[PDB]
Amino acid sequence: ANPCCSNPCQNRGECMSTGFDQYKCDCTRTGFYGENCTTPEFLTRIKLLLKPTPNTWHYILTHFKGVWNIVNNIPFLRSLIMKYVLTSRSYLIDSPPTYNVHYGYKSWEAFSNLSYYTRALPPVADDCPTPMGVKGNKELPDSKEVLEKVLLRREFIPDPQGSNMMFAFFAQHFTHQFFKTDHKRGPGFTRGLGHGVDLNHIYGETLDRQHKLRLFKDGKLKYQVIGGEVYPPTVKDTQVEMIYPPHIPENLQFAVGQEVFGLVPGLMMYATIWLREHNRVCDILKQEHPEWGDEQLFQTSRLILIGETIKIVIEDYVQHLSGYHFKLKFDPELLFNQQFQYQNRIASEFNTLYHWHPLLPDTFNIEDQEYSFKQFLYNNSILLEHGLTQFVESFTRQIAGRVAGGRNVPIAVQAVAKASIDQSREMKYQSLNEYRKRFSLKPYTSFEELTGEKEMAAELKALYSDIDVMELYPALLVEKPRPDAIFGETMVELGAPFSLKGLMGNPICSPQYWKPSTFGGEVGFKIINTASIQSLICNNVKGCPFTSFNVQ
Amino acid sequence: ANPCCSNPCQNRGECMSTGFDQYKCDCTRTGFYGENCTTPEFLTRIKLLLKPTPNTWHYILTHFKGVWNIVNNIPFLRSLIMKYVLTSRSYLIDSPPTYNVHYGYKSWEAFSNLSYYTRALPPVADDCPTPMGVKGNKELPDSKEVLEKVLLRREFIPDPQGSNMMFAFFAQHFTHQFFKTDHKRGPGFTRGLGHGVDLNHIYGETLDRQHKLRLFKDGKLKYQVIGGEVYPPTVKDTQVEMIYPPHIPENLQFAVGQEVFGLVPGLMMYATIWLREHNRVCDILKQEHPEWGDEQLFQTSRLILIGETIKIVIEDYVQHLSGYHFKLKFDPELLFNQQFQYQNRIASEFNTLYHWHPLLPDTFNIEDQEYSFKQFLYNNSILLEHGLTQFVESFTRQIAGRVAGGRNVPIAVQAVAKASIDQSREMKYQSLNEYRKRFSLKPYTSFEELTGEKEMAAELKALYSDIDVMELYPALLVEKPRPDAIFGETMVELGAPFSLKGLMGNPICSPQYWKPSTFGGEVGFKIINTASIQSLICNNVKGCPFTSFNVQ
Ligand SMILES: *[C@@H]1O[C@H](CO)[C@@H](O[C@@H]2O[C@H](CO)[C@@H](O)[C@H](O)[C@H]2NC(C)=O)[C@H](O)[C@H]1NC(C)=O
Ligand SMILES: *[C@@H]1O[C@H](CO)[C@@H](O[C@@H]2O[C@H](CO)[C@@H](O)[C@H](O)[C@H]2NC(C)=O)[C@H](O)[C@H]1NC(C)=O
Ligand SMILES: CCCCCCCCO[C@@H]1O[C@H](CO)[C@@H](O)[C@H](O)[C@H]1O
Ligand SMILES: CCCCCCCCO[C@@H]1O[C@H](CO)[C@@H](O)[C@H](O)[C@H]1O
Ligand SMILES: Cc1ccc(Nc2c(F)cccc2Cl)c(CC(=O)O)c1
Ligand SMILES: Cc1ccc(Nc2c(F)cccc2Cl)c(CC(=O)O)c1
Ligand SMILES: *[C@@H]1O[C@H](CO)[C@@H](O)[C@H](O)[C@H]1NC(C)=O
Ligand SMILES: *[C@@H]1O[C@H](CO)[C@@H](O)[C@H](O)[C@H]1NC(C)=O
Ligand SMILES: *[C@@H]1O[C@H](CO)[C@@H](O)[C@H](O)[C@H]1NC(C)=O
Ligand SMILES: *[C@@H]1O[C@H](CO)[C@@H](O)[C@H](O)[C@H]1NC(C)=O
Repeated sequence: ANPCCSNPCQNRGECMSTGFDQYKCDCTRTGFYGENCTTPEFLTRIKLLLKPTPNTWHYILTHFKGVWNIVNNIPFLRSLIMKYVLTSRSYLIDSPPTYNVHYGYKSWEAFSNLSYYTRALPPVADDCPTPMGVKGNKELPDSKEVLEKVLLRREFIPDPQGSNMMFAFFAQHFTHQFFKTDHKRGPGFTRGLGHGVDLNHIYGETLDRQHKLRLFKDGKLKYQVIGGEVYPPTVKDTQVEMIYPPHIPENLQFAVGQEVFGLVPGLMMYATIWLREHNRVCDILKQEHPEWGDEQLFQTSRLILIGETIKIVIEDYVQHLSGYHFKLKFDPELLFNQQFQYQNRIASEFNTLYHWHPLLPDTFNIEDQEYSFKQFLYNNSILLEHGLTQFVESFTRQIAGRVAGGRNVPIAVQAVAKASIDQSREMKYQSLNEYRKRFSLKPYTSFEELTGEKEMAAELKALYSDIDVMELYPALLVEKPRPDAIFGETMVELGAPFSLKGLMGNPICSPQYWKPSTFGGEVGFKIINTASIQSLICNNVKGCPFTSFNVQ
Repeated sequence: ANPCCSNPCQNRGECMSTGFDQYKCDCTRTGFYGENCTTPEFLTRIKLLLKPTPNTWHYILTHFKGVWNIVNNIPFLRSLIMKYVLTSRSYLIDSPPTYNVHYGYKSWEAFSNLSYYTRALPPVADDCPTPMGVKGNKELPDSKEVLEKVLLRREFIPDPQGSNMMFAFFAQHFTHQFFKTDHKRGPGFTRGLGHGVDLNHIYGETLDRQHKLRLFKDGKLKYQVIGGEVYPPTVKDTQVEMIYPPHIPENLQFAVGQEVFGLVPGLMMYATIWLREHNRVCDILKQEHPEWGDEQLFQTSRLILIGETIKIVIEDYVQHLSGYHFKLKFDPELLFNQQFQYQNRIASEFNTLYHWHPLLPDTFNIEDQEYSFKQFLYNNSILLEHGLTQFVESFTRQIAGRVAGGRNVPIAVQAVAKASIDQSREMKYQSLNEYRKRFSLKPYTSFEELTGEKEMAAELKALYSDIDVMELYPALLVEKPRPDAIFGETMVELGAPFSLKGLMGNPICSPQYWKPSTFGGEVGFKIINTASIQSLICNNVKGCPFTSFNVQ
């Protein structure tokens, strides 16, 4: 078998075979040399001594709030820190991208083919003795066993950071513009050829789909009026394809950019909000540009809403789950004097640690009503019944589950959680420890250290036997939560590089785009730089209800 | 009507309408302020004073050969200048790309849609009074008039720099991997979705086409043996589509990556050479990696040949036409400490100024034979007759015409030259002077200054009346050539940024790719770093005839 199967190369060295039973490690620019790139250079020895731990950084950013209250009001220093936050995370990601599910080596097929999710780590070779190379048994433990024992939800474990359902459905709505798996090809394939925040979940993946959804007047998208409230148009009125149970009434078959956003009314809520936001920016742009035609009013409104998205995600969405007292900042001009690639390819592993199944409640509580999963699914009549106002007010109050910590996956979606385990195996994922070393983390030495707890850790040791054979996805949902937080170390340290790269690696953040003229002047430019989840609801949702990603 | 038709904004400022008859210029990071971005900042005033002219740079690099002979042997200094050569040219190009033929403003359609050629300058609005904006008459002069008078070839004007037919057909073969116009859509559209050097003109634009051309054993491409000589396979044996006169025998219908390379036997020569080179590198990679399968031997051989191409282009191809005594250097490690986007998008204007029609001779001289255009076109039996050896030996001897200077377009291809004039008009190109200011050149003040001569300059003034209405493409072929050179100032200053960006903006030049493991070891890695047009022929062409881009 592959002499590279054992995963010998350390510190991001690359293993190439030099015979049937021989390998060589390429230690090019890894700060290490030696057979498996383990002998550190003198400057590397220094850096290794001087960088503190992720757990060290998290403590500082989650404490000393009073001194952060000072830092948050010193522009240069605030800009200085955010500059290091952006830069230091963005060396973890290969750009241009390297591997995918079919190529454990760099190739033009891997690079050029955009139908692929890329890969932070190359897939385990198909001729390897074990599913993880050389370690463990011939076959990995039963997914159903792992699922039931340490993953499935017994009693509801609420998020200590106080995440609500506004946060839950945002994450679902937001990330599904680039998490569009091509099931007809496999789990390692995406239909999101934009590979980032293009808002195709609002406008459409293709130009053909977009023109069906557009009104072709004043740059607006088509809509319908029900009960005096603005909602998306219908599938019959537009003939864009949507995924629905064939028993759904025609007037309830809404048509939006993403074809699956009819799944849950939570997605259709944001889909309605973000649609209203488009036709609001259009009105503002026509207010300043009466000379503009429909085509330019649309394209400009799109770029603005893209910036609005990134703005909200950083200073509202990421701000919340980080639990940082340091107040984040969406500002592309911090990267202009830095080496940064304005491009991004979505990774399979980033879609993997995004399966925040524990974030889903047991019932969906709206106004004075508790809906089961069976009642909520594909039921937009719920949305028409309460309206967006009562929807936001309710979802801002209902709390979401804890992702990390173990045993919090709602049993309604058990099959989906078991699929995440199965698909990651099918895509020949490397072990948890290999992904930790990949992101400069220290390999867990025991299952107990992973959980900071004895019960589940004993369950896991009976299943996997060896800590170096533990799988990535189940480890995330059981990892010892950070203190009073929603995630563990591995979730944040792996997901943060993937996230800030897809956001800042957007063409509108590049110096040639990041300028008032691109967005229709200072008026349109302001819309982006002052964007927030509160004003997004205040502007589009009737009555302007208070909203947040946190419960009061 | 559009207030920005007059092209008011200077120094790369962007024009935006602020009313039906009102405009605003965005002077963001242009080094200028004021109404049309013309008031220079103090540091800009300094740089403007200290920045030498392009003609100043050209004289230095084309003189002091003895002192350059010293510079060429001092690695650091040699690395130092090339670093400035790469960097200083690569700020002229927008990256990520901005405009295309349909969008004179930044938009997501312009950025995401890869079917478009991008645009250095946005197209003139469709509602502008004149085809150039506001200057000139209602209609531009007759293309046939311009063509016949100053463009068409009277007596053959040989290239002073001594370009041969090896250089002419290389340029045609090389640049046609990203110059694949989608005529079904229009001149502003490309079928080259790779938008760079992907060698799809050898392997294929699509994965489907590639698999038809591969042998699927040892990573090699399919071929046939005629007269003991290796040639491309046939259309019947592979069923890849090729463009042929349906009167062509079946054994003469060769199948290569690019579907039009059956046009002239000069293209079919390199297509045969570059095919032989593939199955030569495969044998070497199998020599080092007997454990490798067909798929990896192919993908690795492609990446190497990609590097081989870039290597040859810089240090042989660009080296020649530059006429520099300074010896160029293909070395990606010069950009690692520099801000550089490893991405590229092809521009309509770059395809325009690469219509080197004057480079084409009156007859095609092989061995002791002189072929007309009518005899050469679609006649591969010429290639079988003389073989590659006699093909290279002859083409290295035959000289090519002078591009700039005026009146050197062979009349046999006059319609192609008239198409270049027409297409540029159809694509709403801005004037010559607007493209010069765009690339920091000084606007020509008279037609004579442009020609450095009186007669063509008068014929041109009778046609266009005003120098600010002169078109880009005809200006290139009549421009006052540099001292005993093939081009004028505008050709080099516009084309050099476009070229070095598409070359270095290749993923294999990125730090994560540029390492021995990517190319199968140090044996494969050296193949790239030692690549040259001489060894490319020596290795693949029988007898190893001396070859160059210059006549002896
Ligand atoms: C990207 O890769 C996928 C998978 O290798 C390609 O999809 C295959 O395309 C061939 C071409 O005809 C088909 O025969 C296969 O059935 C396809 N397989 C799957 C799983 O889709 C895809 O064509 C590639 N994309 C590009 C642009 O080359
Ligand atoms: C890129 O833009 C071109 C031109 O706008 C698109 O081509 C058009 O596509 C629509 C979609 O159905 C067709 O109805 C038109 O006939 C096409 N016109 C031309 C001239 O080709 C193309 O689809 C766009 N590409 C992408 C990926 O969106
Ligand atoms: C300037 C103040 C520096 C304090 C740094 C905090 C160091 C303690 O940080 C600790 O790191 C541990 C490592 O696993 C974690 O388990 C703990 O949760 C965390 O408190
Ligand atoms: C060592 C410094 C020598 C200065 C070299 C530049 C001066 C001569 O350069 C001249 O510049 C003109 C445009 O600028 C061109 O028309 C001439 O052909 C070119 O020779
Ligand atoms: C899987 C994951 C991991 C981390 C984050 N956000 C985040 C974080 F939680 C801490 C520090 C930085 C960032 Cl960008 C996020 C949020 C997101 O970018 O969608 C997801
Ligand atoms: C239209 C054009 C302009 C310039 C060049 N090469 C070139 C040159 F001619 C002088 C200095 C640098 C470079 Cl990269 C070339 C040759 C090429 O890179 O294909 C074409
Ligand atoms: C790592 O290097 C050591 C010696 O430095 C060698 O014995 C070993 O085989 C290498 N690989 C692994 C996976 O340990
Ligand atoms: C949809 O929601 C409504 C409440 O508005 C509920 O009465 C109905 O039963 C739901 N549909 C299904 C199929 O459960
Ligand atoms: C440039 O600015 C001047 C004043 O600074 C103004 O009169 C003129 O209209 C502007 N545009 C052009 C094309 O000159
Ligand atoms: C093709 O070239 C051959 C010379 O090898 C010549 O005899 C023949 O006439 C040419 N074909 C045509 C159609 O002119």
